[PDB]
Amino acid sequence: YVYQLKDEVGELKGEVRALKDEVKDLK
Amino acid sequence: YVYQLKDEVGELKGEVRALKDEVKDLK
Amino acid sequence: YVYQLKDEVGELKGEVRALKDEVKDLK
Repeated sequence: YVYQLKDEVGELKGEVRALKDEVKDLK
Repeated sequence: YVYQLKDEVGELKGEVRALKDEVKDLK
Repeated sequence: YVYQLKDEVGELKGEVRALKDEVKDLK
């Protein structure tokens, strides 16, 4: 329940860093 | 405090899946 | 461990609101 969200927040976190990166190129 | 972040991580999580999707079309 | 993810979920959360915003202009 805490670990679950733990590693989870670790993936949306990466996923997001990516989005910021690729979209930023798109501009 | 844990539930709060719980359903919260459930929305940024979806929101993100969307962004990945729409932006990916943008490329 | 809970606080850590706490403020963390607070940043991906903002970061994401931004992405939704800027990408949405991109369309």
